[PDB]
Amino acid sequence: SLGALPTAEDIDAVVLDFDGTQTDDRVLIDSDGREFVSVHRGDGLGIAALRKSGLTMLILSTEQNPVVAARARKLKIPVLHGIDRKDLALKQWCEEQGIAPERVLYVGNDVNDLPCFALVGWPVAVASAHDVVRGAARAVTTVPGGDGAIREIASWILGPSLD
Amino acid sequence: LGALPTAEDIDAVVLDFDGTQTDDRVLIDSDGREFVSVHRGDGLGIAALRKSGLTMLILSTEQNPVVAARARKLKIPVLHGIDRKDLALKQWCEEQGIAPERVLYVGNDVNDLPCFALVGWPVAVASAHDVVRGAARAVTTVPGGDGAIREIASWILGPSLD
Amino acid sequence: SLGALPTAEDIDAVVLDFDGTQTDDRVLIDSDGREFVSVHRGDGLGIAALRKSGLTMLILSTEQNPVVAARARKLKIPVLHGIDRKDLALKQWCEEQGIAPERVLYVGNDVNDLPCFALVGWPVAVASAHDVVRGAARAVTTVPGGDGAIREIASWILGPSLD
Amino acid sequence: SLGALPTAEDIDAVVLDFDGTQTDDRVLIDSDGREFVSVHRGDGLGIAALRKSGLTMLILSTEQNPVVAARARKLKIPVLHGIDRKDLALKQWCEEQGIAPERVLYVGNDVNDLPCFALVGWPVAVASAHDVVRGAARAVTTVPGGDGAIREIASWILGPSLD
Amino acid sequence: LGALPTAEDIDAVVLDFDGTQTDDRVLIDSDGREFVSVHRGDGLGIAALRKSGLTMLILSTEQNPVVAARARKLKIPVLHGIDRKDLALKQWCEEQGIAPERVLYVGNDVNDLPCFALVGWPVAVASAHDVVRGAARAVTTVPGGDGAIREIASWILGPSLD
Amino acid sequence: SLGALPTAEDIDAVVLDFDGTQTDDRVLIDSDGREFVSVHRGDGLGIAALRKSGLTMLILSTEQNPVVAARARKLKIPVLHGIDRKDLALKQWCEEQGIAPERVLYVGNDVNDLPCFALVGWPVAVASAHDVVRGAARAVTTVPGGDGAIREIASWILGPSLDSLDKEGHHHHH
Amino acid sequence: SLGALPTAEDIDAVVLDFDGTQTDDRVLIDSDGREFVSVHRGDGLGIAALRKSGLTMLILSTEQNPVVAARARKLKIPVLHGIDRKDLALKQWCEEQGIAPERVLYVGNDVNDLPCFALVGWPVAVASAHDVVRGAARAVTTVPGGDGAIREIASWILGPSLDSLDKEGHHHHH
Amino acid sequence: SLGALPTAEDIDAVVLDFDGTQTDDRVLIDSDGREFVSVHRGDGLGIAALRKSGLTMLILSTEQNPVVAARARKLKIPVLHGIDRKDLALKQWCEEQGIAPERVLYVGNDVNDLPCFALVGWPVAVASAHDVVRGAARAVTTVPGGDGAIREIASWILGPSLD
Ligand SMILES: [Ca+2]
Ligand SMILES: [Ca+2]
Ligand SMILES: [Ca+2]
Ligand SMILES: [Ca+2]
Ligand SMILES: [Ca+2]
Ligand SMILES: [Ca+2]
Ligand SMILES: [Ca+2]
Ligand SMILES: [Ca+2]
Ligand SMILES: [Ca+2]
Ligand SMILES: [Ca+2]
Ligand SMILES: [Ca+2]
Ligand SMILES: [Ca+2]
Ligand SMILES: [Cl-]
Ligand SMILES: [Cl-]
Ligand SMILES: [Cl-]
Ligand SMILES: [Cl-]
Ligand SMILES: [Cl-]
Ligand SMILES: [Cl-]
Ligand SMILES: [Cl-]
Ligand SMILES: [Cl-]
Repeated sequence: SLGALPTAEDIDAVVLDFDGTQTDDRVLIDSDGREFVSVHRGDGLGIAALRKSGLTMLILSTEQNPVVAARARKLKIPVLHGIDRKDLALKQWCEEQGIAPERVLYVGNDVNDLPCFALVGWPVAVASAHDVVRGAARAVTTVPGGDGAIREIASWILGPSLD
Repeated sequence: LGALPTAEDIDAVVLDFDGTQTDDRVLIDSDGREFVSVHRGDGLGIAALRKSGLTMLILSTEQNPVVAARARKLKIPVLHGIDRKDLALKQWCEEQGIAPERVLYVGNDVNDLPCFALVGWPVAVASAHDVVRGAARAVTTVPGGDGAIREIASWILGPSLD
Repeated sequence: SLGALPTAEDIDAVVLDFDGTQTDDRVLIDSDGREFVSVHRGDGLGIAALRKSGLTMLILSTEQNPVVAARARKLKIPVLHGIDRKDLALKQWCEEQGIAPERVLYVGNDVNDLPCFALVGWPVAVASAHDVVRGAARAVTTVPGGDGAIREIASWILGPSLD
Repeated sequence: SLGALPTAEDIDAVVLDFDGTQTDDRVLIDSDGREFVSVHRGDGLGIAALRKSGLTMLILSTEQNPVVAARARKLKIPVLHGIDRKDLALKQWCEEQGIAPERVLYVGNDVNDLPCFALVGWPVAVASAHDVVRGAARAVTTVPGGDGAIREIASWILGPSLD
Repeated sequence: LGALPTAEDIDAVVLDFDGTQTDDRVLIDSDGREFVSVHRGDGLGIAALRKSGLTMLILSTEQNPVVAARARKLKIPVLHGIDRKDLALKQWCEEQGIAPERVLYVGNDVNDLPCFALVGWPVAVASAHDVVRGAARAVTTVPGGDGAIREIASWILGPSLD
Repeated sequence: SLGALPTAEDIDAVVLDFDGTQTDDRVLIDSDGREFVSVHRGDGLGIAALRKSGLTMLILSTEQNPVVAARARKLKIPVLHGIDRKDLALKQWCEEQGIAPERVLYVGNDVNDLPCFALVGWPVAVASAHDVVRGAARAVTTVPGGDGAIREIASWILGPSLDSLDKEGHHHHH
Repeated sequence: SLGALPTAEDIDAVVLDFDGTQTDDRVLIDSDGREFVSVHRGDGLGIAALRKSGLTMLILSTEQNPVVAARARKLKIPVLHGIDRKDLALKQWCEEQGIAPERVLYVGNDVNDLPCFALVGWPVAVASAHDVVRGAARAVTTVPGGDGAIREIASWILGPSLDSLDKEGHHHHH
Repeated sequence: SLGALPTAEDIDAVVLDFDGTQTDDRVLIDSDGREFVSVHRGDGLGIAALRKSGLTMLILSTEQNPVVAARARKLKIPVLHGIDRKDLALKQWCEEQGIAPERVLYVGNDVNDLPCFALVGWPVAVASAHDVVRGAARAVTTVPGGDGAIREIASWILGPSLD
């Protein structure tokens, strides 16, 4: 029915934007160009649970800085980053695995996520997403990016105990 | 996909009342008389949208004592005390010669979802029930009662409403 | 399970404080002392869903408050107001309904609710409750009094669909 | 100096919008269409101080609004309401007072104030004003409409002591 | 120095009205009839303080149409429509046999400063004028109209008001 | 007295969870995977005040991340971390210290704290705790984790001056 | 049209202040005096979108702190910083680029931006700007510095999709 | 008069607490014990102006970590830190210079500032100060610690332009 949240039976894969989706879009920088971002332990918990349930996972980012890959390492899920066209990378990634895009949940926050949203069955915007992104999503989290939005999504799929 | 509605996309604006033009609160006295708060910014936006030639309607399930008074002030028709808003909307569209695809409908709660399904441009206020926020084609940044309709008016008519 | 939210299986009755619980604790007054309060349509929906589900309902208020009686009539649930002691009135009411207090959910916000909290199995504080009351509760809403706290509780019992 | 706040030396008149400027833009309504609005005691104090200081005062509102006239009486300042065009009424009012529009401070919040802003030397937006209005102003309050924005402006003119 | 007032420090609690027990807003109708919002938590706190035996008073400069009605509900005396609150307070202290040093006075604005000077325990609400916040001996964390008196009651009587 | 806040007479020990309790549950990470967390100076002052009052202190954590020990070092309080089962570690520690679990205050924020909550007399949830944890607690702070929740608890136990000053406002030695 | 927001037709250049405009005006400092600042990825996307649209870009700053250049490097836009007089540097730069100051958008937050504001056609204050700066501006963002104020400005100029997608929602190449 | 803010003629010295007064009381830490804090550029501006006006300045802290001294170096003002008793250090500091404590402005936020407050003529609390500290101050800033509270204080002493 219209507006229904995704369930475990609806999806085979979870693809996550990084900055602004797993973070609050802020980046700490030094004079050398080193970057730091804040991630949320609740998201860690949610991602670990989704991973353990057998879902195919990906972090997808246009950002070249290795900080995204450092987070991906901690979470033990694949990362594709420094990609010019997010949507083309996503299309190719689905086709390499024979995954139906209709059974992909993709989480984003800004306008460079919109072409990905159009490709997949379950586009999800974090609460802090920009206007047109919030609208284009099939579901919207109540928790903002960097505050545990991915844990909230994990609870939709796996239930409140994250079983 | 990443597009707010524009004046070229729509011929009608249909508005829920409680929780969309209000914050979903009702002030009550000892007799059970009811009062609600509306927003003057919404009034300004509604007047600009009406002046631009858009066909407008307020649609509500409440025997709302006050919605007819508000409609009268805004100089737009009202249909209220209806258990099937979607059928009322469909009937109104037919009577007005307006295609549902060209209707912007603004709501906040689960009883708006059947209306959302019928129209081209379902819009949720920021304070909408979680499922309604997702179901909408666009979502306002300001909540019901705080000028959500005023914000929609600027999407359609520009920041100066001109 | 420690901290578990109540479900339909756990409760036979829902008893509600009024000011601060179904309202933000404010009262509009005129020169003659006439009182007006703000209630929430979402609470109205949640209360109707709980009533429709067959739960025995009650509003309890210490002072004779004609505004509470007006609200109760609208909600189609009984009210006991103008009573010496909320907790004793509640105890008598349970004994008469044949209802185990262990299966009563009572919602409150301030220290005058503590004797009721001690009597029932499922004391619930609204988010805006005072410190000691938040602690004394078995569950605490995320939504404050007058903002839809009762609708939240209704969602615990009946699901986010309210059925 | 670019961006300087107005002082007593700069202005001969203070003209005030009502809804959204002296209020939070909300209107309480009943079934008969009777209207009620909330005004701020701090604004009352600020307005009395400006009036006492000898400044020529006026409230301007497009619609015939009996509530605005009640407020104006309390404040002991005149009101022009039920007028075709705010800006033309203002222009005529200035011409009659003998006051240079360059030395008029006008406070507003929405796009219907822009013609007035264009006419006067000191257009002032309340903090809660809409984007284009905040920009169009010569000064912007930090306090929103209905929260004491007029008292803030009175403090610019007379000091935080209001004298 | 770093001490909130306790029951042993005071014999009286004197309360300003607008902006202290209210958010300083007034609702008006077309006739100029005035309505204000008070707080039930404040009511509970005031009742506990009164029950503990503290001598209490509301003091206001407003011909406030509604302050006498509120005082009547709270079962405490009121003095209002007074241009010199400080002299009213001094007179009341003399009549009550209460030493000003043992009075907790709660206010929010510059017209409270002369009262602040007379008493041992001047308290500003969080939303007080900037100078009044500094002038006070203690400052509440909650603003006027939001339960500032309820918060003071817990300083004097403990979190459970017992 | 239902809902009463803990006082100095009620407790002999204060045991603290770390992430989400002394922090906002976020981690700052750099290009190379180094982790940083934000703690609060108010918490630090509260913890030192509790320690000076003679309460037995402890930070308890599940994870290997050495940042917790670094915080514990600065605070001069012991750590029990990298632990398989948190609650068992706590039960054993209580036994070994000769402290009755009924007189232990434990502060936490997440569902993995619930077994510790069940063990102790005074479970306390930070304002930002998971919904079920706020309910399960005997007391709930108003201030969230990383924002001075432990400083708030310290004021429940020691009063508004953290026992640094007496009534008349003079410096407390001891 | 009084108060109108800038559009693509109004401007040929976008010049940005740094601290307080692309940041929240705070600096993170460590035990050894190293300085860090927080910038915003939304601003980064907005800036790149403006640059791709053919607007001449520039970051202008008074201070020697090299962090600004590091940001400018990542954004692929020139820096003019460590400058004695900001406004003179800007007037000269406009002249040298063949850009009329009336078609320059300058974003700032503090009183030292007022002379630049006077120079240009489209001075813009971030929401968090000093009170006099908010007044002096021709437009004021709703979002504060460091929170995506430049991303907001980018949406004024390019629309809600930042010109990455057309009406019908297809990818814009050019 | 009661509650009056300090002026330039009232004071000869400004002594500043660090954590929570020039910061928001947060500290970023690594596994090695390195600390980072966030300071505000507005405070930098205000402190530079107070320094240039000829006031004797000090940053005073019980914190042993060198981060406080790094900030003091950037601001070019003396620091005394790692001090056991803040109040005793302050008393000694005043006496070494023959400064009257009545003409000292001291800014703080927490209970370890109270004995310093009692020593000086002009104790000032930042807006975010703890309850008893806000009360004990002679003046309270409107801006919280780490948000430009010292700039606000500088404006009291030197005027809005910080001349
Ligand atoms: Ca992103
Ligand atoms: Ca509705
Ligand atoms: Ca949608
Ligand atoms: Ca209540
Ligand atoms: Ca509990
Ligand atoms: Ca207006
Ligand atoms: Ca301007
Ligand atoms: Ca008052
Ligand atoms: Ca004081
Ligand atoms: Ca934790
Ligand atoms: Ca700057
Ligand atoms: Ca400090
Ligand atoms: Cl994690
Ligand atoms: Cl209206
Ligand atoms: Cl209802
Ligand atoms: Cl008034
Ligand atoms: Cl009451
Ligand atoms: Cl610390
Ligand atoms: Cl970026
Ligand atoms: Cl600085």
